[PDB]
Amino acid sequence: CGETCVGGTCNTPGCTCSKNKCTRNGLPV
Repeated sequence: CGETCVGGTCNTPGCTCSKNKCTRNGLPV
């Protein structure tokens, strides 16, 4: 996803907030 979660939130659809990065089912894309 590449994006960052500004408080456990991610703009990228289906991207879960992770270590300063949004992940698609774990994939930090």
